[PDB]
Amino acid sequence: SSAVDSKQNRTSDFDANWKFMLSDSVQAQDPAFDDSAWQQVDLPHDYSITQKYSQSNEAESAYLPGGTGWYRKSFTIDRDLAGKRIAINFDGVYMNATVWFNGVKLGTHPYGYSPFSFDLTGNAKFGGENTIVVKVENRLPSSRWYSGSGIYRDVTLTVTDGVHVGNNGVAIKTPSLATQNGGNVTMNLTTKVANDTEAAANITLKQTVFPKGGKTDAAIGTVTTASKSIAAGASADVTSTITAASPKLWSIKNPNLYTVRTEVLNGDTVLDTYDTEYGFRWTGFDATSGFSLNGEKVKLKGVSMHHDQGSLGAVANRRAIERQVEILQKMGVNSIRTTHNPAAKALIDVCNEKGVLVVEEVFDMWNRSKNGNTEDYGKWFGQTIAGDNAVLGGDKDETWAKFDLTSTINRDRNAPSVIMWSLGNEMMEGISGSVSDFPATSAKLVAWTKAADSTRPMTYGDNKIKANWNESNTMGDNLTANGGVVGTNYSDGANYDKIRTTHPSWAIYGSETASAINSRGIYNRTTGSDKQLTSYDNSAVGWGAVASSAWYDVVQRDFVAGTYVWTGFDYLGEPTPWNGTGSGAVGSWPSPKNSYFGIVDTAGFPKDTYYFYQSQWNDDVHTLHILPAWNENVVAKGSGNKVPVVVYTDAAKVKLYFTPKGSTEKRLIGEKSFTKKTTAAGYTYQVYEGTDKDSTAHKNMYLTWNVPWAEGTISAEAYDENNRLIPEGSTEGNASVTTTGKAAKLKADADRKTITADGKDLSYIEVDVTDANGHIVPDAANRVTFDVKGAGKLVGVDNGSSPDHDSYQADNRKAFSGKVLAIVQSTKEAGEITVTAKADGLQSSTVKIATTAVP
Amino acid sequence: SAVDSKQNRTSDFDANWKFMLSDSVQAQDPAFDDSAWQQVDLPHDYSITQKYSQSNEAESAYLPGGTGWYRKSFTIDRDLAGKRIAINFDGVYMNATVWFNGVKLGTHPYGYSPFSFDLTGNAKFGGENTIVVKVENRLPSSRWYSGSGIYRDVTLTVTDGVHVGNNGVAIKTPSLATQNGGNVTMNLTTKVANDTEAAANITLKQTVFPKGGKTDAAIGTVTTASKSIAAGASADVTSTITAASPKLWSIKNPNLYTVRTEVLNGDTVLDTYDTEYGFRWTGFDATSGFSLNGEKVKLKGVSMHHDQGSLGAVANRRAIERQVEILQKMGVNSIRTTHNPAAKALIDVCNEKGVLVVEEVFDMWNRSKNGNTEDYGKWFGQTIAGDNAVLGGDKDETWAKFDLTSTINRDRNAPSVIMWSLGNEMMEGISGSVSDFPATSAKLVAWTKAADSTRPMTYGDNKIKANWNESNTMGDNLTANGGVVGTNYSDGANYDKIRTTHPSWAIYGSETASAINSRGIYNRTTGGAQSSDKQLTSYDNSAVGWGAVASSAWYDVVQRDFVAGTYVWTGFDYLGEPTPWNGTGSGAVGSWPSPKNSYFGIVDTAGFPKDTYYFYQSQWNDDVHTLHILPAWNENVVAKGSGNKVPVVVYTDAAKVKLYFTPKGSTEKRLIGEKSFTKKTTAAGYTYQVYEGTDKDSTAHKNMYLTWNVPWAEGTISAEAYDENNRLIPEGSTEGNASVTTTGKAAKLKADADRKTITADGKDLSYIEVDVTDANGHIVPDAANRVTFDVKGAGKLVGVDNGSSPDHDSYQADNRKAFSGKVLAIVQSTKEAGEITVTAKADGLQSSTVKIATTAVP
Ligand SMILES: [Mg+2]
Ligand SMILES: [Mg+2]
Ligand SMILES: [Mg+2]
Ligand SMILES: [Mg+2]
Ligand code: NA
Ligand code: NI
Repeated sequence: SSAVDSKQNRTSDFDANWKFMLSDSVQAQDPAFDDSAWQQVDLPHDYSITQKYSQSNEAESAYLPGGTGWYRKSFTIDRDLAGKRIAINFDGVYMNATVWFNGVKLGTHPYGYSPFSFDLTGNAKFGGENTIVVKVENRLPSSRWYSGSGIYRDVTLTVTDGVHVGNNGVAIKTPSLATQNGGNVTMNLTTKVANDTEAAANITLKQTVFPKGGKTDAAIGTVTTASKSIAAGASADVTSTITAASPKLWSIKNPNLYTVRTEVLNGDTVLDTYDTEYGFRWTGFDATSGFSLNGEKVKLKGVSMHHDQGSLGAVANRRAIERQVEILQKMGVNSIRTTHNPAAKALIDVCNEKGVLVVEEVFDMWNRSKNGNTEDYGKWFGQTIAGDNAVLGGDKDETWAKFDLTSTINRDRNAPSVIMWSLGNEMMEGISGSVSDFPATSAKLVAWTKAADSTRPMTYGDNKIKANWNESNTMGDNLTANGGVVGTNYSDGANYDKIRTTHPSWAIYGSETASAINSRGIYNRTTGSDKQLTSYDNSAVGWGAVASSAWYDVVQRDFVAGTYVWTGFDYLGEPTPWNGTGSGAVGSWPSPKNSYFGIVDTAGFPKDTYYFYQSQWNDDVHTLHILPAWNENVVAKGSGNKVPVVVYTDAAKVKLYFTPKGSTEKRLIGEKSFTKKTTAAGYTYQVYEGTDKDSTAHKNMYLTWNVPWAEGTISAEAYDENNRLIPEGSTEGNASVTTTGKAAKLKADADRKTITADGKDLSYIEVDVTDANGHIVPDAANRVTFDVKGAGKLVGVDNGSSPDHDSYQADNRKAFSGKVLAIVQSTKEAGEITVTAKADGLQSSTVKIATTAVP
Repeated sequence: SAVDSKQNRTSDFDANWKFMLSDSVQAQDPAFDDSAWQQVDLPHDYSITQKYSQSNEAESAYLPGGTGWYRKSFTIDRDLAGKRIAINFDGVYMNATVWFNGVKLGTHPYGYSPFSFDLTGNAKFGGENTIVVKVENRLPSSRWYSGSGIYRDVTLTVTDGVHVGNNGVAIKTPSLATQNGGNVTMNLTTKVANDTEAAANITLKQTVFPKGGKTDAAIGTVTTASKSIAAGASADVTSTITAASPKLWSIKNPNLYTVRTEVLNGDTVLDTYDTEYGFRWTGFDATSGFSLNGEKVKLKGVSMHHDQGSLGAVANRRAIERQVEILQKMGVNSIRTTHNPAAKALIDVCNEKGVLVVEEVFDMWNRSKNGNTEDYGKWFGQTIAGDNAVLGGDKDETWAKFDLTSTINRDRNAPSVIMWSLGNEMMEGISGSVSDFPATSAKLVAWTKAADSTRPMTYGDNKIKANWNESNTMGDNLTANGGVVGTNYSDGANYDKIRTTHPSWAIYGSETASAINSRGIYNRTTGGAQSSDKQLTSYDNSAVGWGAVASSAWYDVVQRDFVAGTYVWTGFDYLGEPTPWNGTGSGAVGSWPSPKNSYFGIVDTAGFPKDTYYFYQSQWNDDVHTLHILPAWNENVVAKGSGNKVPVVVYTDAAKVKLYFTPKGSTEKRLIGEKSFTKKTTAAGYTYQVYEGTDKDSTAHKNMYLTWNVPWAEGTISAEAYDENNRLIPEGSTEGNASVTTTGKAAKLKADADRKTITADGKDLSYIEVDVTDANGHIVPDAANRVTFDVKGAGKLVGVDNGSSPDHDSYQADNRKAFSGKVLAIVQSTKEAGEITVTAKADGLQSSTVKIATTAVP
């Protein structure tokens, strides 16, 4: 805003027109402070991503500095809001925020990932100039991965009448849904109503359930409560029951959403209108056969995902986040674990609308700091909250851990995508001292979660289960006794079996799996020189497993509910095997600064293993993908100059061919068929059982041929169980690879060629480097320069390469393995964006993006 | 890429080239590494793919030129061995240098005339050969968009050592007018060369037969007496064919003949050479004008620049042929190739289509124009170097004579070509005295009369109307030599004085009108105010200060038997010269993006006609009827004068028009008005119509059409046409919009391909017009929706266009805004037969899909 007045929506965007300064000496909380030389910024904003890399920082957190940042916004509150209540909401600030309003200190908030709020009412100047100030102190080292710094999530203002529904004030339960499904469904609601006026109110609620977007004419249930007197200055929980007439279920394939609207009446008139989003669905976890959704067995085909958005840094841009989910859905992913901290609300929103199941994790460490990170949340978890700290969002009577956990649950309690609360990750890993206190701390978190929300199972991800620690056994039983689910980090097949034998009562899953480490487009070796790693699936960390192995072990076992592979997307920091937990660079500078863990790189460009997962997980598409790229200077030659050719596919049978350079005739190289296996619960998977099968069982989840090198084309044909061809139009992946010429042309394409002109929406522009005939040159690293004209601007450039230290805010970047990305953002005026990609000696490429005015 | 006998005597050499843009590289060596260079098929324009820049000139569309290198490596078989080889260029713009296998063959300045190089002397038989062309379009070189590079076809000629010379056959029929119907005498002259090491005893067997074309249907043959021609020498062999009753080449029946020359040495045939011909004669009388084959004909002509719109300067045969087809439908029967030799392809189409061509060779002479220090003005008078082995025309004087005779040599037998034009406004936009021009003029005239005697020479002079002494002197020299004087931009009053003070001259409007209009713009009826949307009215009330509106320039010509005809500037819009936002130096005009193609065109660059097209159709095409109404009838596009009355204009050739109105929501039409034309007849017997009612316009020429002032209201304005006997003229025999209706909002695209089956040769095109219409199919008059094209199958997208001048969007993109409801995609076939699928899409609108068949070469 620049001015706040009636009638903005009850909750309105407050992202625009802030001023920013990086200084650990300035004191700028006074409204009369001169900030004329400060940067003007729109939020969300990350001030680590704009600073330089430095060897004096830590590899763990991408060698980037944190620091003390100040944010100021001056805005008018019109006289017409005089008797209204005003609050400011932060979906996240990393970290150690301090908030002032018109010179008065309101309070503080340590945790960089939980949402919080401040009432502004008591200090507001109605009919005047106002100044809100936020001091942020990301004092390093505070993180095991790249955190970023600043107000990296959206900010809103909430304006209401004196009588109003409390912050996150509606809870909905449907405890008999499974039985009532298709008929009248009982909704039990509880609504906190606050009377912040100087007279008693006679309150009735009018609550309505209707399809999202969506008018009240199409409601499927309503209720009006009996009159309840709420005294001046008091609040009350108001229980109500809605009978919902045959609601449509929220499922992965059809994620139906409803709006649940609460109108607060006092006397005869409506004073407040509160909406919350809801979906009808139920889940189950069973010790013997795993997970179910709405009464149907479902395998949790999941990824772990850190919060950052690549070249954008920590900024929680809704489209950036929506794009990640889309790319993951294409892989066959149906679930995300928010490692290791609450997600942005934007992710929750996207998963509600797209039909993705979320395991929302709240904490990494508990009351013991990890990896030498003396300023991490470990230092805060068990501290108390000062009585004059006015911060709002959760329970304030015990510790920060209770506040941040209940604050997170309060925000997302009605979101259908969220299926479990995860309370910790590897709590006893990388810390110092006794772990004798960890069972009691766990039981305490479990009790708080149960009392906050009875509708979902709680969990955690624990890596000492495989080591059989007593503390872990005790903690596991405690989860179970409270209807929770036990997540084991990095167990193999044999350990899954041991847990199941040793603990028959536990419902279990793979809460962190694989940790395969690969670069994109790397073929001149097949096993784990140039600060890159093979793209073949034969490279994992010592405690981890390659992708085929971690899946093979899960797919055979109905009692292992699912897997959350580490990770879906590469993220900034933890550049294992070049990681470092203290100060200083690893290997020669520039050192790898982002992860190798991801199936998809930071730019959103899939690595080869993407198509293995797709062949395993996506039953809505077929897959046929060949590696390696077929250029002499990128392949690996084994015995007899034979190259390992790998095919990932969900087909029943594959024929492999070769075409010589300059020929139009292909000859047959090989032919292989899979075997269908079926588990007791009815899950099916495919394995190769021919007599030339690999000696390692899991590698038979895919196909390998040893092919002599020669210039030309390797191509594949796919057949179903009835020996009918599976045509190219129905199949994803590279069904052929060919020897390319030298780089000659750029080829750009935008993912969405029409976007919203709201100063927020993004268009992602992939640029390929190709030869004269359009084949992507596999090792091309040509420097590409973007020229953006019209109603938008370049906000990022990326190539996903870990050792690339070039600025993400530059207008140019080297391609890596033939690809480079540019990200363009709209303005607040409708128009058109023209983007030209250029490289020396190559043909240029132009895309055209239209931007449309907000309805 | 290899040349094997018996591939045709002349074969298409367009495929498999390599190109790089660089003024630094030196790539004339066969060893030079091509591997990173772009791969291109000719013809090719490398200006059109570059970006617009305010650093360039408005005149030439704000596009750059630069240095382009072309490389082709190929193998010469032993299947040949000992034969003569030559490479032929129809055009390279400009300043070309040629190496072969490393040896510099020579250079050629002019970007518009054809040329050749013998490759025999430096060839590698049985081995590998590398031809290299360097192109240097140093800007500023042109008053309009030229393009750069090898923008016309390239061929190889492979012959025996004893062979007909290049363009080696000249045909004359001096007594055709008398002999017509009977035996017609053909006087031939053939250059025969003996590039062997021994003498040869030669006879010629020449045969004339109908095009396509067996010799069993010949109408004349001759065998010459044995001539001895020595080794290393050539001899002009005259001969005579007696043609038995040849069918004439005329506009309605353009009969074409193949004249085949066999060269015999001893018993056998050593070389066989063909040239296209047509039997026809013309006259220019100072009193009654022009005639073809004894019959008076009025030259209804347009000026046409070389480029093909979104394709740039590329002389694609189908793009060329489509232009002519569109002009023919307008009733045009003659084209002036302004201001430079045409592509041979354009001479081929007119030969076949029955269009009269005036082939102009030069713009400026030996004085450069418009600050264009690198135009042909600096080369015109230069001499040709002794070691410059470039072939085509005479080399003993200047480039002026070389390019002039090279053009005459290529097309001396073309039946379509009626005149040679030797310049255009030679004294305009130059510095210094003009004292020297009457001499330069007389020299060019002498060069032409000596080169080809069968055609009159001419030029286009804009200083006659200003009565310059030098123009009088030059016109007299024209006349003395059997010439015809073309005057640029004379009106009725000035045509008459010319006729009075110079009674011996035969004259015509060499350049006329220069009306300036956008396609589909109606919210103002004049260019009387200064525009603000970078467009101009579609009403014919807009022309440059030296020019005239279309009805006025035609009114003046039709009334005067002594003005043989007109060549309207222009038939089609072209890139560059974007008057009245033109600029002759560097920098942009008005706010950027600045207008970058012309407004002069009757038809826009995409081939969509402007409204005035149907005015000309009503004046010119006697094979169709015309009934056309403007404006479009939406409230936000019309212009309201007094009383909220909109000027409605009807262009028609009918005798009588009834004008109606139908209120929105009704099916009942009411009569608004009714008007009838009067027929007029000149001394020579030409007829035209003018309105002489009591409510006629006070300006006479505006009465060649009909106007009504009509109050605005939602609904449909429609028209009925009647002949002189009061019998209705049905819609099925009439062209134009005979109704206009208030549309709804844009709802759907309607796509259509002009040809639904094209040739799979990698050259042929299908033109896909897309209209933005409402739910009921009416074109929304101001629709500017961005349309995106998905091309799949045996073809590819090569251009997109909307004809809008200030639109700078790349012509190579797969999308473009429509302009005034219309947009077009050009698609090209591949060399494999198949099916092309093209889907047009736009946000919020229904899509439209067409399928194009492509069929193999037989
Ligand atoms: Mg992202
Ligand atoms: Mg599948
Ligand atoms: Mg100039
Ligand atoms: Mg007619
Ligand atoms: Na992998
Ligand atoms: Ni550390």
